[PDB]
Amino acid sequence: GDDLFVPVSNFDPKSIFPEIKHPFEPMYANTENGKIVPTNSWISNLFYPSADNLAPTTPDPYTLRLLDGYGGNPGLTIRQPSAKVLGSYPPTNDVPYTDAGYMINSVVVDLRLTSSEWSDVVPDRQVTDWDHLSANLRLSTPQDSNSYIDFPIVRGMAYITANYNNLTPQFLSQHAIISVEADEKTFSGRKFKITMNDDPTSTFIIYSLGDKPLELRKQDNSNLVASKPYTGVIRVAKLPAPEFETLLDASRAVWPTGGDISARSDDNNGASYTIKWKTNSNEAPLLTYAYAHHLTSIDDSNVKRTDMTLQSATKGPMTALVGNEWTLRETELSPVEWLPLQAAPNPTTINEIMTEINKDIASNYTQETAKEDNYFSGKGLQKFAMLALILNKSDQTQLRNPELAQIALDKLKAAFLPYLQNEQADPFRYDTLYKGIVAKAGLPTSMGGTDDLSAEFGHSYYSDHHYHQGYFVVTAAIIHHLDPTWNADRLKAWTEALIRDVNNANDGDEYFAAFRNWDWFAGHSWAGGIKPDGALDGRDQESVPESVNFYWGAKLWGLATGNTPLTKLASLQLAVTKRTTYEYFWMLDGNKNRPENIVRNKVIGIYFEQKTDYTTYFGRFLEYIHGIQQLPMTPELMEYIRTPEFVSQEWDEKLGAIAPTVQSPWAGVLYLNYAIINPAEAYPALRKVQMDDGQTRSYSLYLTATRPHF
Ligand SMILES: OC[C@H]1O[C@@H](O[C@@H]2[C@@H](O)[C@H](O[C@@H]3[C@@H](O)[C@H](O[C@@H]4[C@@H](O)[C@H](O[C@@H]5[C@@H](O)[C@H](O)O[C@H](CO)[C@H]5O)O[C@H](CO)[C@H]4O)O[C@H](CO)[C@H]3O)O[C@H](CO)[C@H]2O)[C@H](O)[C@@H](O)[C@@H]1O
Ligand SMILES: OC[C@H]1O[C@@H](O[C@@H]2[C@@H](O)[C@H](O[C@@H]3[C@@H](O)[C@H](O[C@@H]4[C@@H](O)[C@H](O)O[C@H](CO)[C@H]4O)O[C@H](CO)[C@H]3O)O[C@H](CO)[C@H]2O)[C@H](O)[C@@H](O)[C@@H]1O
Ligand SMILES: OC[C@H]1O[C@@H](O[C@@H]2[C@@H](O)[C@H](O[C@@H]3[C@@H](O)[C@H](O)O[C@H](CO)[C@H]3O)O[C@H](CO)[C@H]2O)[C@H](O)[C@@H](O)[C@@H]1O
Repeated sequence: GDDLFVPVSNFDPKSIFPEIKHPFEPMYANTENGKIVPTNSWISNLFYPSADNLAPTTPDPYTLRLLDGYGGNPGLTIRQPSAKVLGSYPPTNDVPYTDAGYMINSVVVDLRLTSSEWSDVVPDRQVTDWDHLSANLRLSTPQDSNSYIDFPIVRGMAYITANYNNLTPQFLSQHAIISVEADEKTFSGRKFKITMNDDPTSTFIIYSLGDKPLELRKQDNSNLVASKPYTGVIRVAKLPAPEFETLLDASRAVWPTGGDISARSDDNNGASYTIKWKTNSNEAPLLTYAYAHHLTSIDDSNVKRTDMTLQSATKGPMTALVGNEWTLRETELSPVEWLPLQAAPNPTTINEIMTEINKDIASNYTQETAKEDNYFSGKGLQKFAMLALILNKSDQTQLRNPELAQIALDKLKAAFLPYLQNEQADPFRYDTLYKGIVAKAGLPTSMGGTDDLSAEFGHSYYSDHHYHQGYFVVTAAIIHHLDPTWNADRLKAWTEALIRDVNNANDGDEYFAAFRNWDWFAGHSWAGGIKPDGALDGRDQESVPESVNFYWGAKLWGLATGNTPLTKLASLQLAVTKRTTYEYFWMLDGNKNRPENIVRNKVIGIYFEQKTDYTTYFGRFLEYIHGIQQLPMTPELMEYIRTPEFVSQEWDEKLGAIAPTVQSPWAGVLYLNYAIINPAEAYPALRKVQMDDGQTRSYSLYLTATRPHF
């Protein structure tokens, strides 16, 4: 087919944006290797110190922590959460139908690999290599660097692999080790089945795969200690049930070291992506835990499903797959482009629409798009961009008015130009340390910043780039599609740099980190960037529709430029996005990935690697929580991402009971969502309710009047 991991461009962003070097540097990165540190990846906590060494790294189904200081010697700590704690906030009328408010994973030390040589010392640490799907973490004795353990940490791994080099294995737990079967016969051999007194019972199997066998001694209720330094690989795996023991034994010799991802489009309107797992050897089968969405989209013709499951941190049960390669297919790409699928409104609404569209174009674009920050500014531009788009495709929308179409396009251009030109209130800088673009606002005073990292929503520390830049890309592509010659060079360069910051698919584009905001294993985007202090719960994502908005923009930029691989790339990602959204974030009845009483919530809230919280970053009101999952409403969100089956379920459980009471512009959001399933009733209400600062009344009514069952 057609290869999707290509560069978008190779243009030098130093030609558009002033240059900087990010002030906040990784701490533990191997300087000598010439790989870019990811700012929004599930590996990212590894590059940084954190409060009490508690920040987690979650390949899943294992949670890892490094050098946390509890039941003795410091090492690699394992938590494999069979169960989870639920919790609520004191009940409110602001949150009417809710008992379950959050799901967390207890920070407990199921087991920990370390050594005796580290009783009286803290190990040095370094991430020696990494890729999209793995990182290698070395722990060595201080000023004895030849005395180390290497931890190849890989997405989905079924065991933890420790390569001990001249260091004396020590295993410990918070729990009592209530028995030790060595070689299924002080304890000796190459296999060690240990059982904990925790609940559910944890069983691990330790395997030594070096030259010599291990000899271990119970030093305390939770310490097994080797008899002399070991050199060679140890592995430990959780035994999920008695019947998978042969399974873990057979695959003990083979461990993952990383992985290669490619992706192609398939002539019959589909695309796919392949993870080629990298391993130490092919001498036994590769066991790899998969997420739910993996199961529903993998090409079975090359894996074997097992029944061996373990819970992940926040995604539901994981199921182990046997096989070296995974090809994940998305066969139903979005057909959405610029307009809704039914492009022309119910005609008896056209007069109303035009009237409204004329009041809206009379708005002051500068004052509605030159806001305190980039985020709300971008909201403003995309909203008017929509108006310029429907007037200038009157061919399809049947909204003819040459003179207003021209105005709607000109006023947009004049609004958008200061951004094109990087003269907005919070301009960008090209960052040469992490290879992306950052807003100036949150940088130090000594670089023109406010010295406040939380400024512009964390964007200076790489939070929210898909959210913020999605707005500018949709606006850029809309402009470029309606006027391909207006500032064409500068427009391409700039727009493509923003795209590249978020979603560079190819690292021969060496100006930008690859897939800054996108995670090929989880099948979704991460919002949360660098957190100086530590990301105690890993990556977070709030808004799904601001992620969707970005890839929509990217697709639109593909259409606007005739860029096929880009257009398909963006489509594949919107498919995988759809699939993960329904698996983990917008819960249809029948969802196995969450407790019954979180599913009743209908939306996950703020999603993290180690928790879920039913709340927002900006107020605990029902309509905020659900509202953020409903803007920007665009043809992508409307036609393709938010299904009628989901809108209906969400309406009936929570929202139809509070929406007629809401007086803030949150009404406007809500009833535009409601139009998805009942535009007859939504329309009258959108005639009168308030608009979110990124919604217009004309577009709200036009969209509503295009629902084909109006
Ligand atoms: O209408 C009532 C109030 O509405 C506000 O406008 C809304 C606006 O808040 C909302 O923002 C969304 C962001 O949450 C999201 O950005 C995330 C960050 O918020 C979050 O940073 C948190 C920080 O908020 C918290 O207080 O401290 C944390 C400590 O680390 C910090 O992490 O981090 C996330 C990355 O990890 C980041 O994604 O994303 C978007 C903007 O960046 C928004 O979608 O958006 C709503 C929809 O437009 C707004 O309505 C008003 O400003 C208030 O004045 C009103 O009272
Ligand atoms: O309205 C008055 C003032 O309220 C502020 O808005 C709050 C908002 O700050 C709050 O956000 C919370 C976060 O505080 C919290 O972040 C956690 C970190 O602080 C902690 O150290 O790390 C963990 C992860 O390890 C983070 O959870 O996280 C929760 C989600 O778990 C966020 O909701 O939420 C409030 C209710 O929605 C909201 O009212 C605002 O920022 C002030 O300026 C404002 O004046
Ligand atoms: O939005 C509701 C409410 O949220 C509050 O945020 C808290 C966080 O403080 C908390 O973060 C945890 C730490 O307190 C703890 O020590 O470490 C763990 C990791 O092991 C952290 O997750 O998370 C809870 C539950 O999700 C949140 O309620 C805000 O302070 C408050 O303003 C807001 O109203």
